[PDB]
Amino acid sequence: SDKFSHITKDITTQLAKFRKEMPELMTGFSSLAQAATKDGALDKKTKELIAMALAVAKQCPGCIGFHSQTLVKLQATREELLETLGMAVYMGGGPSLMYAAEALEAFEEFSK
Amino acid sequence: SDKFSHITKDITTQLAKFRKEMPELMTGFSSLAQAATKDGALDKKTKELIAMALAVAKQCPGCIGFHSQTLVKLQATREELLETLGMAVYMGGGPSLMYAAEALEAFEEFSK
Amino acid sequence: SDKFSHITKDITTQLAKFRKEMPELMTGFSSLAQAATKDGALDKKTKELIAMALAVAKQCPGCIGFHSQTLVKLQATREELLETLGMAVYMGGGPSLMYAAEALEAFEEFSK
Amino acid sequence: SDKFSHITKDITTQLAKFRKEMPELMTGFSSLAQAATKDGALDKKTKELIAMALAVAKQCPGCIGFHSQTLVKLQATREELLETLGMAVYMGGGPSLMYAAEALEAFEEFSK
Amino acid sequence: SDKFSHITKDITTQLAKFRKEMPELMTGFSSLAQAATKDGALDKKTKELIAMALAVAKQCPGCIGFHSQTLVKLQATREELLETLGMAVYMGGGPSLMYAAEALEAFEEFSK
Amino acid sequence: SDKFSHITKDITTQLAKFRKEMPELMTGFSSLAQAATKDGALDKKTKELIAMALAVAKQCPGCIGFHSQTLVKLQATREELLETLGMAVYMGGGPSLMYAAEALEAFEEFSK
Ligand code: NA
Ligand code: NA
Ligand code: NA
Ligand code: NA
Ligand code: NA
Ligand code: NA
Ligand code: NA
Ligand code: NA
Ligand code: NA
Repeated sequence: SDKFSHITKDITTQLAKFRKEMPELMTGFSSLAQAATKDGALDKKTKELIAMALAVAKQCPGCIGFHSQTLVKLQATREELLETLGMAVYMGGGPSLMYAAEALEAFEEFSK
Repeated sequence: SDKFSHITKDITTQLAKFRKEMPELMTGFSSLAQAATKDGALDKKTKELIAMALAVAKQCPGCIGFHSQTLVKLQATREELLETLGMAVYMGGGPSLMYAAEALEAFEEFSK
Repeated sequence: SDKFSHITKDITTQLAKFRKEMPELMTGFSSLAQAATKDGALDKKTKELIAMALAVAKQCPGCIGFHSQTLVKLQATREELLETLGMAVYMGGGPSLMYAAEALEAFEEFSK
Repeated sequence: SDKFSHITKDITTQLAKFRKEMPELMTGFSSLAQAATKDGALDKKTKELIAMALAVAKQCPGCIGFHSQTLVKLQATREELLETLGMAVYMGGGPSLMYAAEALEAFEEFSK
Repeated sequence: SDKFSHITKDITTQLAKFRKEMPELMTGFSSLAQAATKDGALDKKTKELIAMALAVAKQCPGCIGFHSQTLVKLQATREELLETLGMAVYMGGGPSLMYAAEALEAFEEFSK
Repeated sequence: SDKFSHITKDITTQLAKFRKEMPELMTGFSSLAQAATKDGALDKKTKELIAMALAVAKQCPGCIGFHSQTLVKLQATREELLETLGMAVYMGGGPSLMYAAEALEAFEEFSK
């Protein structure tokens, strides 16, 4: 019931080490991430929906964890999430359907 | 200068046979594709931006070709494309940058 | 000892939600899946062996779960499974060997 | 019309050097390949159909080229190929369809 | 606290079955692996750092497990590991950062 | 004989636009790339050998092109390249062999 909470927490504790021990690298990465996700022609929620689809296509539970968490914070609706997942399924078939299930689980977990 | 026109045309020629010879499979596929891309909580343009990011992440010149063509049809702006490519680069690093290049080329080609 | 039983059960509960909330999409997907796996020039067991190899190549525990379960139901032998896995290893190297191990574990789990 | 002939020939030219300069590696590889593809519980044609599905899932024109050539040698039927491509599409969605196109083209090319 | 110990142990028990039941295949694979990793122009530690980067790029917990274990045995430093991981992040973006976190966790686990 | 020269030049032409139109993103990216590839516990040549293995594993002709060019600049030996390709083949099987072919071709092209 706290599967993705644990995944994201555990990754975050390792990432704190990276930020201390590879500070130039992580500063560069942070700049990339912030530039990619900032408000622009596409708003932040829309970019995070794009991120969620990518997370599912890349079959990465950590990404699914963090971006579903962010989507809840950005107040994405369940319907907006499902429709993003549908795009991943169309462009990934069976395996993306499996990770779409995980993304729904993550989103529901972080939704309370 | 006709690079992605030729890529998409050549794929379409092969798929024309596949569609007729595997009609149950491909009516299944087309219905999945239509269901995924239809207007809903997300509009069609937004879903095609998601498709473009996925095409780049999948490193697939054919997908990039078809979805760039569709983005032009849906009148996505250059800036909307750029920002969705930005998300692919954040989630894919160096290799995604190589296919962001292809997406920009394809988009420009189909924009005339 | 019930690792893959739990994986598949958990995915199935999310998929029931998808079937209710994205019924056109899941109907389309179901049609695709049924057309792909139905008896033809290749029998159903052979297509599921193909699916198992793909599941291993795609490194997807959910797919490995469901298709190993189906292989047992279709009465695939252990030798037929291993030889399919061998093909994945030849075309995937080290990482596919890791997921081949998981596929054997799944198959043995569902075999009683 | 000689597309996959040239792709495979060009790869073979490069690999000819690699095989002589990394002979321990490549005798290791060839023995793995032979062991994987040998007749067993699954016959050779069936294993090459599995290889074709994997080649498509790996989105690799070179693999698609070589394995289509081998399928013709093993006298796989067009319908057997179509059904294995069907499985790749079910497990890969849109992007796999782009490489199913290439597999059909390659198979036709080597069929004369 | 013994996550990767369990992953590698469990894979190893299945691999013992493969070695008995597909002895030609596993002999071939073993030859490939030994030729790839043996001392040469690049020493063994350097090749294992290459393996670790590949394991992260391929998002394979099993590979991450075994190669981090080998790196400790080869007395790779923590700094050598982090810098390898940094290369994976540069060429993988967000998702490789997630698996880099897992690789650090694995390395620390096997380091005592 | 100018294959990878043209590939890299063509990508660079597209990216020249991308860099100016997404300057926050791409200054972020360049700083990440520089931070990742800088001399440290691993020297620059070693990191570029890691990058080459990753490029091959990602099956990306563009990456293979750019990183082969850089390897020549860093005066990597042919044998150092061969051994890093060996690692990619061990971790990728048949498909990686197809891109090892491309890496050898690119390296030879940029070596003159
Ligand atoms: Na640093
Ligand atoms: Na599936
Ligand atoms: Na790169
Ligand atoms: Na629907
Ligand atoms: Na491995
Ligand atoms: Na597509
Ligand atoms: Na054997
Ligand atoms: Na991410
Ligand atoms: Na192959």
